[PDB]
Order: sequence, then structure tokens, then C-alpha cells
Amino acid sequence: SLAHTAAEYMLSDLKGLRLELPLDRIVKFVAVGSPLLLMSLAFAQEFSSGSPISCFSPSNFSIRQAAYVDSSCWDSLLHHKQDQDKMKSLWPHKALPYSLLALALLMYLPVLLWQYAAVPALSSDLLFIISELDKSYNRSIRLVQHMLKIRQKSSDPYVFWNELEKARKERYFEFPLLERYLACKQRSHSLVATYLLRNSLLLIFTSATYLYLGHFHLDVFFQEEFSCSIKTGLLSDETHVPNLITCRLTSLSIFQIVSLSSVAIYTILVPVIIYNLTRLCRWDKRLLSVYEMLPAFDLLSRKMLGCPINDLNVILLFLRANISELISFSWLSVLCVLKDHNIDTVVDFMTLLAGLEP
Amino acid sequence: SLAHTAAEYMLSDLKGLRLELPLDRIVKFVAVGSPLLLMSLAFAQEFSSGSPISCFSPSNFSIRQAAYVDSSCWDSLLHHKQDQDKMKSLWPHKALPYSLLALALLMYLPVLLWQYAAVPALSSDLLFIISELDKSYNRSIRLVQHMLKIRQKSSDPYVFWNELEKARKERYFEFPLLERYLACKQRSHSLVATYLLRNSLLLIFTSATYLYLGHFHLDVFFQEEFSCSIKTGLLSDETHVPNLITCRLTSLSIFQIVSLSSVAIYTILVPVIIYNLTRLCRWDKRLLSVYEMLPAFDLLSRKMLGCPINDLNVILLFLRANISELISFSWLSVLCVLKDHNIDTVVDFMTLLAGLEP
Amino acid sequence: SLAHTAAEYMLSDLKGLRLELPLDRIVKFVAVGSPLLLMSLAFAQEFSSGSPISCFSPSNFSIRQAAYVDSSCWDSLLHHKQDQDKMKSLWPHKALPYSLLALALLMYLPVLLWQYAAVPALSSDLLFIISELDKSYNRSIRLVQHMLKIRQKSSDPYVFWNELEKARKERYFEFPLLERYLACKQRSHSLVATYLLRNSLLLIFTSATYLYLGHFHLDVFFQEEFSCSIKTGLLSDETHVPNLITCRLTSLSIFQIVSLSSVAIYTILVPVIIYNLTRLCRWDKRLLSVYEMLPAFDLLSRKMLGCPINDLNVILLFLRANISELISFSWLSVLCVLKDHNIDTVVDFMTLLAGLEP
Amino acid sequence: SLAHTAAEYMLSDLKGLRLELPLDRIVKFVAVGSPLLLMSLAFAQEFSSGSPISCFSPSNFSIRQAAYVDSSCWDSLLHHKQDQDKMKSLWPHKALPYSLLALALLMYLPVLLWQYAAVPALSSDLLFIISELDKSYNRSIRLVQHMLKIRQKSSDPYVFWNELEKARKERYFEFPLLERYLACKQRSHSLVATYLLRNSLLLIFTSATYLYLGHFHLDVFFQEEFSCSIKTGLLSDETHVPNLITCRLTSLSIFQIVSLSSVAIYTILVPVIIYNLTRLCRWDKRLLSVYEMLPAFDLLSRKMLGCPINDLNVILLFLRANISELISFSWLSVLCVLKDHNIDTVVDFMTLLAGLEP
Amino acid sequence: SLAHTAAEYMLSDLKGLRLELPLDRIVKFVAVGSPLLLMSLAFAQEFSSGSPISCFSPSNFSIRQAAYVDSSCWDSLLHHKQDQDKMKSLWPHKALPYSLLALALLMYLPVLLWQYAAVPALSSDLLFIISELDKSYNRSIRLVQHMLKIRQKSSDPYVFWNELEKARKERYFEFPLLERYLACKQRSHSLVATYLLRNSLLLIFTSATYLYLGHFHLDVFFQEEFSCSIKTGLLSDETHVPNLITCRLTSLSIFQIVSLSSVAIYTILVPVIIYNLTRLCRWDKRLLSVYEMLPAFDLLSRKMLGCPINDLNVILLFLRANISELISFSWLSVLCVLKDHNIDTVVDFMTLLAGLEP
Repeated sequence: SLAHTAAEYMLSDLKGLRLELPLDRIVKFVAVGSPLLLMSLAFAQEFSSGSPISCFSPSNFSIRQAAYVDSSCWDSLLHHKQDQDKMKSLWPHKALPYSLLALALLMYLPVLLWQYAAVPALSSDLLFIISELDKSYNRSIRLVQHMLKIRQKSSDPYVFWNELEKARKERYFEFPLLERYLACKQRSHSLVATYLLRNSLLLIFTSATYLYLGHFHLDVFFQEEFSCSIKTGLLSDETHVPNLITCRLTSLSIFQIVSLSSVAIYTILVPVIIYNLTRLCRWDKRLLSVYEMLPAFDLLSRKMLGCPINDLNVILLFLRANISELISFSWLSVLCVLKDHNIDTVVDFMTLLAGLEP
Repeated sequence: SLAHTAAEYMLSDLKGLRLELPLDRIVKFVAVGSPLLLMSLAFAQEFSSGSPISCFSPSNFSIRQAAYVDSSCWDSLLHHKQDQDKMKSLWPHKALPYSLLALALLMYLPVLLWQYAAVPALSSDLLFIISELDKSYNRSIRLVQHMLKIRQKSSDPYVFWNELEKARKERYFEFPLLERYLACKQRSHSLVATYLLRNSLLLIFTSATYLYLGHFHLDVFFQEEFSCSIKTGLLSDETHVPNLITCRLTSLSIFQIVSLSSVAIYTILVPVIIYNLTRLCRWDKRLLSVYEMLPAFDLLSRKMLGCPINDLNVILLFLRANISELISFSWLSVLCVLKDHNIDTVVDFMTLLAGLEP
Repeated sequence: SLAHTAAEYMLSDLKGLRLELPLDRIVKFVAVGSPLLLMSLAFAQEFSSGSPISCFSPSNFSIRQAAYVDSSCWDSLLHHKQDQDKMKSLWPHKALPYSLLALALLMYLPVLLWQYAAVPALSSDLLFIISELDKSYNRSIRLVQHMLKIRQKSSDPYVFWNELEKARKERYFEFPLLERYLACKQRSHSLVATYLLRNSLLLIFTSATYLYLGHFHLDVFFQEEFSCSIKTGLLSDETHVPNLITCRLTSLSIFQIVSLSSVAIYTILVPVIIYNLTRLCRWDKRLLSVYEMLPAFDLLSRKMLGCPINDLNVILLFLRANISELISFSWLSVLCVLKDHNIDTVVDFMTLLAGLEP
Repeated sequence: SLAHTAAEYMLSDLKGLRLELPLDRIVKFVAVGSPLLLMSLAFAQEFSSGSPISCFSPSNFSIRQAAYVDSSCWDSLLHHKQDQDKMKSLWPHKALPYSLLALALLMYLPVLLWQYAAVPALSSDLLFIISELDKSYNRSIRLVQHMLKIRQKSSDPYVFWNELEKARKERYFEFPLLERYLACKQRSHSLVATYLLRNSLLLIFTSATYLYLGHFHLDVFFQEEFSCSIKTGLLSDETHVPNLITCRLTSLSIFQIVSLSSVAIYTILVPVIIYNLTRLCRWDKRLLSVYEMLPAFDLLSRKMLGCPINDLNVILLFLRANISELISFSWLSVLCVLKDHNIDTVVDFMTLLAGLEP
Repeated sequence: SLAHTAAEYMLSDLKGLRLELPLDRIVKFVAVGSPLLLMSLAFAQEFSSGSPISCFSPSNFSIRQAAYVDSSCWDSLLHHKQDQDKMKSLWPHKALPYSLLALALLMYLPVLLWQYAAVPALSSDLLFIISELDKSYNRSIRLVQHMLKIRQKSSDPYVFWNELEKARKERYFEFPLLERYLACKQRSHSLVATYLLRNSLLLIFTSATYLYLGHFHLDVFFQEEFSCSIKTGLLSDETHVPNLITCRLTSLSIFQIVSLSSVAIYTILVPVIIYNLTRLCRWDKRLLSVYEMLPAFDLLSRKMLGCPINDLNVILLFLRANISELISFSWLSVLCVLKDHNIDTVVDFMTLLAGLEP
């Protein structure tokens, strides 16, 4: 089947960066491979259909004449009802595999759009910001370790409340380039639009699938028998039956099961995309408490104001997923004992200096 | 068959950590691959079914008419019993492969939940704790070897009973960061809930399988013949039999064997998951005797009090499985001659110093 | 099928250079693999045709005589209409796979032409220009860093407005070979012609496909029945039917669907190639503002005059796609905070010196 | 067939240790792969069965009626003997492949039990003991080479009979940790039980196979013809034969040959497992003569007393198989010229010092 | 089919040298793989022939008798025309795949001849000449850089017109071995004959293909019906038809299409080989202007006189294709600004010294 090769080529799982969130990957997998799995199950493996149509031809007919009768009604699915002559067609039965392949191809467009229009710029931003952030370790322990060593040599105001301004507001404790980079990227609105487009396309395609199933299916759903006509052409001047009644659709059960599964999977999938869309509607301040003390990480939490729909929100969203790679997968994560500014001033008297690598 | 590919993709057997216990791996294997094996055996290989239904049509019928009769009763499995007209359906015979595939997919959900919601945090905790514990070797032999060297130079109270406090309660013999990490992690209850959910989902799915087999099977279990109707539509105005009696289900034996195997395997599997759940209901103190003397390992055995349902219990459970990697796969394991505090005070007069690497 | 192997061999995705733009790659993929996919779908997988023709032979005929009748009409598709004796042929039905393969082979010619007649010279140009451009980093920060260090030691005209000529017009700040290379290559018109030929060939082939579909198809499009003759030779002296009426074409639906898909895909593809052609009709000056200050990059923006149809335009087009490799994927890209010469004179007081690697 | 994949996955042939004896590997191979080979031969390759049942239906019957008769008797194997109405079933003919697969799966349980419950502890023991034993080379040639160098400088009692106590009972010639390890593991009885269970399970499964073949086979062994009934249901009110006599089992020869091969292979296999069990009933003292002189190897031969059913016996059994890896695959093995304590005292005057590496 | 394996084995695309020109590779590909592709298309994939002959046997005949009639006429293709008894044979229909395979094998002979009789000597010459030529870089910039450094220190005749003879005619500026090698190789005529043979063989084989198609085809081209005889032997004394008229050739369309494609492809291919032959009829002096100034490259352009049919012509032809490998893929190619000896004397005042690697 073409489903196996289609799943092999498309939907197949810099140099270290994570440019896709896990939930987006799960959504893409279950939205692209599901129609391929349905197509593979419906027209291969278990249910060897043989012919999808059976005909009750007269016993006078030969084998080849019966084959002609049953071969010319599969490609001309028309119920010649006696109710004038409203010849209802049953084309979805013939078109189902085409529709499944088309849906599988359609669901892959937002992935390509994201990969082509948003990955490179986001990768550049992530690389620059990570390279600037990894310099923040030896700037609070290799620079502010002469804070407690001096603390024991004096008492109160001029040893721990008048030195946090002469040292924090110092040249080696400042990141002027990164602050400007973040301020400029907060104004931008380019990469935030690709996210919204990528989610809205999936919503629109789900709506189109619902419309297709509700308009074309759900009408020929309990119909398994139709009467055709053979003498509608050059065979009209022949002595045989004008209505070859009772052609039976053999694969109606597969039709119904595929339709129901297609409805259920996308109904389950709908709220996840809405949650993904709403992820960008708020400023995430879960760990802002520990960020505002570190030198470089203070700028990340400083610029959380106004409308949260910006490029900075997307950059932060993709940065928290990469902040656990190998080097920030350290003291930063180990700083879980510092979440319990009066008490906060004295609580860090042990942890920061004891978190050193050696 | 799709069973081979499904087993190839799913259920297919950081950088050194063991994040899954062997019993969980065995349970997952025998709970996911068993329905796939049943599906592969039932509808391939040995028993080439051909058609799952046979019909005794009149000899007047042609070959194509007999094919029509036997093709229109497989998709319309309805026993037209004379007992009004309670047309009992035999749909499980047609739905069995669907059900097996659905069960195989359903049993894979807890694995994904564990891999997505609990693996990263547990990996971080394990990495930090292992890195902190590996420093405990050169802190009891490279720090307390001037304990027996001094012991021979003096006698009793001030050489082996008044020095175990000036040296044990010393700066280089203390781990203040790890103690706080463990104290804070004992309060947490986040990673303990994923374990319980992962086991309870398997229990619930087993219960659902029992309900499905007891309600839909076990009724059509000894029934192998049914009488159908063909003149229930456009063929009603025709001169042939109005009850095509004795349609025989050819694959009844496979049905029965698959049902019995499905019952037996999960009945055997049930108590293992309960044992896995109850593993977390107690404080495991098997080797606490040897832990309480080592500097860093004393903290692990100190915090064993109160309710055992914590994050510390899960972390300890996963730590004992990794404590035999390559470096703790040493003296710690070799300390099996120290399990036989009066006698304990003097028993270690040989082993600890003789366990040195050179 | 041959479609799978054809897609495997052709259309299968120095040492670092990008010699093909992403849009060209997408166009080539969707223009070459689409007929192969149509051929694979139409004559394999889902629709097992069997025989593409059915015949209603008399019941007196044997099985072998009926096979003879239906086999001698597939290779002699001629409608013996009674309207003199205008025997209309239906050869496109027989020729469709041949035509699809021919179209797939035809669409691959411009790719070969570009790969054989334009890749090596462009690669040489790109290598030389990139090697010359990578020397521009340590010529504005390692050469003009004694510009602000001197700026604080003096005031105005002779420290920042009379030194930008004694240093910019200096031997170490000049690239005389690269300027001559660019001036000579602006006059050339060789590699610019291959681009135009590569696009025009695709346009011409699309026009030919439209002509083929409009002349040969669209006439036999709703015709599914034709009456043939068998007694047109050595069988003329025999007692059987002189017009074997009602031969039916079984695969008419596949014919129609393939024709419609072929029309739609190329109609969608047409404007992209026109956009690619018009990309070369203008001087792209998006980032010329930041180019004119850097030493080596000033020459690239200086030579933007006159007719834009040159070799320099193509070289620049392929250079902007490679300017983000690993080393220019640096300060150059990070210089996004310098896009907001009065203000421009003083705005760069921070960024250029702060963009240093250490 | 599933036999090929089953043999590929299971039964498929630290970092240097040998944790399985060759005889155990041979037994496992010939006990697991033999039923798989029988299944592959019986139901594939050479003997293409087609249908395992043939029926002599009346000539009045149609093709489909004959197919119905022969299809409804394979799933209802019941001999309607006239001798009341003892309908003997012939279900083993239908169940043979299931039984072969079940036996192949059953024979794999002891392998899993050994791999899961005994391999890690034995690996730890072997690693520690090998690391301790590899230190014994430079302790009898690099420590007792000042024994013959001094021997030529003196005469008799105080040069070769009064120095073998001041040097053998010396600190550098003692292994106090390994002696305690061996003394403690001689008391243990944990890993010795897994060996016995692994062998007893194979014996029990062989007994079960014998019971199965003697009870269910050997009764339907020379029976190839049975008379069935079709009018035992909804077909009872029909005019045709009430006893469709002479259904013939086509594959009786394969049945007999498979049964005989299954009997013979396991009958041949039985004594090997008994020999493996009895291997642990004695203290192996084949090379104890040369062990008792080497410093570290003296402890291995010292602790051979009392009941031989211990953990030390299993450890020694697995140690002799690994004592020829690369480094003990040396002088130890080359010491075959020292097997011919009066003569023994003087015989080693050449070999030990001449066995040096340079 | 054997076509796939034949294309896999033959026609499948030192250590750096290019011993085949691109046009020769294209010609070989399109001349060898084209008959293989035609054979694959004609007798596989799309057009499943079944039987290439159909017979209109009398209805009295059985199925086996009709099979006998149609099986004994495929191997005895003889038209028993009534026009004496000129039994025309139609053997090309039966021989077409043999002929295609033979043509594919025949077209591969010149490739083998070139690979066996000309590749090694040409490789040796190319290696020696390239190794001698790569020494020419540090002999005009590392040897004649004291030409402009001295030029500024003097004026005219004895600084730039009397020093170009004392330095150019110097020992370190001479290549006496390479000149003798080229002078000797210009006299040789061995490797030039293999080129001519390789092209003439292809021309002769194309002529043979034309003769074969014009003599054996083109006569049985519109003939699709022939009358055979069966009573031409032991069946002559039987009561049935003496002329089994109207045997029909089913695959006539494939015959015609294959013949036309074979004609067209080789007609298109003919002029390319003539162009390849005429490539050696002239001295290529496109870049001789820049060659005559470089020390070692002067000898290459000096020896261009007399008849151009030599070994030197072939060596130069294969040398220009390799002159862009990695090291001559440098200044030599970059010297494109020096093509615009009065002006030539002064034009090189910039480029040669500025083309240095650092």
C-alpha cells in the first residue's frame, strides 16, 4: 500500500536545539498518521474485499456477462429509484481512499509552513540567546563570592546593603547587547504570526473534514442495496432486464467504521490545538522568582509587560524547553531548594556558593 | 499483517541511567505484544481462513449467485430466529481484529504518560543525586584513614570514642546541599502520582477487557449456525428461498481459543501490577544497616519516617536499581562481609581500609 | 511499479555550499514527483483494474472466444459509429501511463541543464567571494577599535570626523582584487541565461501539457461505451455478430480524476515560476543599510546600478542564502539592533565593539 | 511463518565474562529451536498441504456445496461411530501447531528466570574475584624470586625450609578480604537454588510433553477416516445424506513423523540435564594440586569441605570457564609440565621462574 | 525482470582523478540504459500481456484443445497466406526482448575497451603532469616577487625589460624533464586511437540497429492477424479445420511504440558522438593567453603546432577537466580579471601579487 511509504517518507522522526514542542509533535503524529492507518486497515491486511460490489444477475447469464454486469456498475454507482428518476449517486464509496490520502496530504501543510518560514530565524535567536546566557554562571559565583567573604568581616549596612549597588551596577555585571536584542525582539511580530497560522490551518482543516463527513456521508450510511440500469446506451436494444435490481455494497461496515473513527479522533484532537493557541495569551511567571536574582536572567523577567503577543513570548516558550540541555541542566535546575524580600534576602546564604561544580 | 509493523514501531527495546524497572518492562511487553501476537496467529500464518462464512445455497443457483449469497451475509450477520423476530447479531466475529488492535493501542497509553510526564524530572534528580553520592568514597577512606593510624598510638576513650565527633561533625564530612535537596523532595507528591496513574490505568483497562469479553462474547460462543434472509429489500419480489438457512461460521475455534487466551493472560498478569503498586507502601530498610555509617549515604537512611508515599520513595526505588553501574558497583556491593553497635564497632577494623582500589 | 524506482533514482535529496534555493527545490519536487504519484495511484495499490475493458459477447461464445473478443478490442480501440464510418479512436486510454512517464522525464531536463551548465562556475564564484568576505571581521573591530579609544581622548572634528578618511582610505582597509572581480563579473551574462532557460523550459512544458490535455482529452471524457468490429479481416467470412456493441471502458473514473489532478497541480504551480523569474528583475536593497559600513561588504552594495540582469545579481541571490553558514552566522545576523546619517553616526557607539566573540 | 521470526527474536546468539556454560547453551538451543523447526517443516516448505481434510460428497452436490461440506467438518472433527453415539473428537490434528508454539514458549521460561534472578549477582562475584585473582602473578614471582637467588648462597634448612614460613606468612603474601568474601559466600544458598530450579523446570516440562503425547496422541495415530454428520442443526430438515462417510485426514503422515521426532529428541535430551544437575554434587579437585602453591589460589582449594551444595561451588564452576580469558590464559595454563611433597618440593626448581613474561 | 539487475550491475555510478568526461558519461548512460528501460516497460509493470497471442478456435474444442492450439502457434509464427504457399514468419515479435538485451550488451563493449586499454596509461600521465604542475605556484610569486620590489627602486629598461631574461632563463625557472615528457608524448599515437575506436564502435552499432529495424521490422508493422496450420504433421489425419484462421497478435502496440522509441533515441544521440569525435580535430587555445606567462604552463601552450591528432591533445583534454580539483582550483581560476603585449605588460601590476593565499 502507499500508506506505508507515505508514513515512511513524511512524518519521520543547530545540532542540539529543540525546535518543536512535544505536544505539537504528538498532535502532528496523530493528525497525519491516523488517516494513513485508516487507509491501510480499510483496504489491505485483514479485510480482503475482493470486489466491493455484488450483483444478482439472471441465471441465464454467462460468467463473462455477469462480470460485465458487476464491472459496469462499480464505475457507474447510480441508484435508479422508482420515485422524476432521481438517480442518486453513491460516489463516496468509490472516493474514500482518495479522500483519506488527500486529508493526509492536507494535514502536512502547516508542518512545511513552520519548517520553511519560522525555523531558521528562531534557531538564530535561540543560538545567540543561549550563547549569551551560558556566560551568566561565572558572573554571580566568580564575581559575587566576595560578598559573603566580606560579610563576615563587617556588620550590616555597608557590607550587605550598600555593596549590592556598587557591584550589581558595575561594568562586568551588565549585559547591554542582550538587553537591546530583547527590547528589539519584543517589538517584532513576525514569528508570532506563523504560530497562529500553523494552528488555525489545522482548525480550518478539521472544520472542512466535519463538513465533508456531514454533507456527503451520513446520507448514504444505512444504504446497502441499489438497483442499476444496463440498457442506458448501446445495449438498450437487447432482450434482458431493464433494471438489474439488488446490487449490494459489500464493504459498508468498513465505510461506517472509518467514518466513525475519523469523527472521533478529530473530536478528541480539537481542544489540544486550542490549548496550544492559548499558551501564548499569558506571561508565564512560574519561575520568575528565581530568575530576577541572576545577572543575565534578570533581563528575561524584566521585560514582561503589556500585550503578551510578541516574538519574545515565542522565544521564551522555546527557551524554557532548551534550558535543560547539559550546562543549564545544572545549578539552575538544582535551585529547587530556593522556592519557599525579607526571608529571601537571608535564605540564599548557603545554596548559591555551595552549588559550585567542584 | 499490521501486527508485525505495530510490534516493530511501538514496544521496541541520561546515557546510562535505567529509568524503567525490569518488572515494569516485562509487564509492558506481555501486555502490549500479546494481543498483537494473537492477531497475527488468528488471521495469518497457520490457519488460512479463506472465507469466514460458508453457505448452503440451492443447487439451482449459479456460481455468482452463490457468491452473492455468501458475500451479503458476512456484512449482515443476523440470525433470523423463528422465536417477535429477535434478529440476534453476531458482530463480534467480524469485529475481533478491530478489538485486538484497539486493545493493543489502549495498553500503550500509560507508557506514553510515564515517558512524557515523569522521565525528565526523575532523570534530573537521579543525575544530581548520583553526582553527589559518587563523592562519598574519598571522604571515608581518604578522610577517616587517620582513625586507625592514630588508634594504635593511644588507648580507648580519646582515640576511638572522642574523635568520632570532632571528625564526623566537621566541615569536610558534611553535605548540606544534598540534605536540603532530599528534605524538600520528601515533601513533594508530583512524581509519585504518575506511578499510581500508570498502574491504575492498566488495572482499569484489564477490567474493561473483562467486561467486553463477558458481555459480548460468552453469548455467541457455542453458536456456529445461523439462518439469514436475502429477500429483505429489492430482492423481496423474487422466486427463491426466504430463509437461507445454515450459514456456518468456519472460524469459531479460533474465536474460542483467542477469547480463552485473552482471559488467561490478563488473569495471570493481574497480581503483578498490584505487587508493583504495593512496592511503594513501605520503607525499604534491607541495607540500611550499612548505609548509616557512610558519610553521604547516612542522609538517605536518616529520612525514613512518616507516610512512605513521597517522591523520595520513588527516587530511592530508582536509585537502588542504578547503584550498580560502574563506580558504586564496587566496595559498596563488595561490603557483603559486613552483615553479620557493640560488635559493629569493632567488626569494621579490617574491611573498610582493605577495600581500597590499589 | 516503475514509479517507485524512478522516484528513488531521480529526485533524491563545495561541501557546505547551498547551490539550490528552497523554492526551486519545492517546485522541482512537486513538478517531477506528482506525475509519478499519479501513475502509482492509477495503476496499482487501491484500484486493481484487472482488465480495463469489458465486453458483452453472445452467450453462445465459449470462454476462450470471449477472451479473444475482449483482447482484440483493447489494442484496437475504435468506435464504429453508424454516423462515412468515422471510426473514432480512444488511444489516450491506452497511452495514459506512457504519457505520465514521458511528462515526468521531460520535467527533469531543466534540472540536468542547471546541474551541468551552471553549478561549477557558480560554486567557484561563491567559494572565492566567501573566502574573501570572511576576512572582513578582523578588519573593522581589529582595525577600527582605535577609533573610540582615541575618541574619549579628544573632542569632535579631528577624532571622529577627520580620522574616518585617513583610516578608511588605507592600505589594510582596501580590497582591490575583490572589487575588480565583482566589476568584471557584473559585465558577464553567461550564468544569468541558464536561470532564464531553466524557468522558461518549465513554462513551455506546462503549456505543452495544457495543449495535450485540451486536444486529446476533453473529447473522450464522458464516453464509456463503444461498439467495435471483429469481422474486419480473416474473420469476415464467419457467422457471428458484425458489431460487438457495448464494449465498456472500466477505468473511466481514474481517467477523469487523473486528468483533473494534472490540470489543478500545474495551474497552482504556474505563478511560482513567474515569481522566480521576476526575482531577478530588481536590485534587492533590504539590508544595504548595514552593508555600506563594513569594509568588504561596502563593495557589494556599491555596485547596484543600471540593468539588474547580470551575473552579479545571481551571485548575490545565492550569497544571501549562504551568508548564514557558521561564521557569518554571527555578528552580521546579530546586527539586527542597528536598523532603526545623523543618528546613524552615533547609534553604533555600542553595538560594534560589544559584538566581539569574547 | 511465525517460526522464523520466533527463532530470530528469542534464542539469538561484564563485557568479556562468560555467564553460560557451553552445554547449557546447547541444551537451550536444541530444546527451544526444535519445536520451531518441526512447526516450520510441518506447515510450510516441502509439504504444501492445501486442505488437511478431503470429503467424498455425492456427485449431485455443487462445487459450493462440496466446499461447505469440507469446510464445516474441519472445525467439527467428530467421528460419528455407529458403536451410545460416542462421537470421538480428533482435535489434536487441529491443535498441533498451537501445541508446538506453546511448547516452544514454555521451554524459554527457565532461560528468562536465570537471566533475571541470577546473572547480576554472579557477574558481580566473578568481577570481584577475577580482579582479586589477577594480582596473584606479581606476588609469587615478583615476591618469591628472592628464594632461589638466596638458595645458592646457603645450604638446606634455613634457606629453603625455614624461609617458607617467614615469607609465606607475611603481610604482602596475604589476602584477608578475599578469604572473608569466600568464607561468607560459602554459607550462602541463594544462587545455587536458581540453578536447580532452571534444570528442574526443564525436567518437568519434558514430563508434561510425555504426558501430552501419551494421552492425546497415540490414540488417534492410525486413524485416517471418519464419518461426520451435517444434519445436526438447521440442515436436519433436508433431503441429503445423514452421514457424510469417509472424510479423510490428508496430513496423517506429518502428524506421525512430528510426534515421533518430538519423542526422540527429548528422550535423547533427558540425560544431559541430569548430568548438569549432578555436576554440583561433588567438589572438583582436578587441578587442586597446582592451586595450593600459588598465594591467592590457595584459598580457592582450602575451602573444599562439607556439603558441596553451596554458592562457592557455582562460583568456582563459572570461574574455571573464565580462567582462560587473556591474562590467566598464561603461565597458569602453561603450568602443565608441573603435573607428574618430596618430589614436588624440588620439581618446581625450573618452571616458575622460567615462566616469566620477558 | 533481468533489466533491473542488468542496470544495477553494469552502468553503475587515482583517488580524485576524473577519467571520463561528462558528455561521454551522459552518452553511455542514455545508450546503455535506454534498451533496458524499454525492455522493463514492455514486458512488465503497466501492460500485463498474459499471452501475446489469441486464437479463435471452434466452439467444439475443449479448454485443453484450445490451449494446445494457442500454444503451438506462438512457437511456430507462420502466416499461411493463400497467395506458392509463401509462409511468412513473424519471428521479431518473439525475438524482441532477446534483441533488446543483445543491444544493451553490445553498447557496453566500448566502455570496457576504454576502461581496459586506455585508463591506466592516461592515469599515469595525468598524475605525473599534475604533480609537476602543482610546483608552478611558488615559482612565479615566490620567485618573481623581487620584480616589483626592485621595480620601484629603478626606472625602465634595466628593471623591467632587462631582468625578464636573466630571471626567466634561470635554473630555478626551468622544467627540463616535463618539456621532454611532453615532446615525447606529442609523437605518440597510442591512446588517441582508443578514443577513435570507442566512438566509431558506437557509430557502427547505431548503424547496425538502423539496419535491423529497417529490414526485419517495418514489414510486420501493421500486420495483426495471421492464419496458421495445425495439421502439418502427426495431426494431419484428423477431422478439424486445416487453417486455424485469425490468430491475433495482442501486443502489436507495444511492438510499434518500442520500435519508434528505439529509432528516435538513437537519432537524437547520433550528432553528440560526432561532436565528441570532432573535439580532437582542433587545438583548443581558449585560455592560452593566460597560460603563456606562467612558468610551467608556458610549455603546455608552446607545443601547439602541426596535426592536432596526438596523445598530447587527449592529455590536455583530460587535464582541463581536472585543473579545478582543489589547489589549481585557485588563483588560476581566479585569474579571470586578466582577460581584457603593450597593455598586457602593465595590466598584471596588481593581480599576480595580490592573489597570494595569505
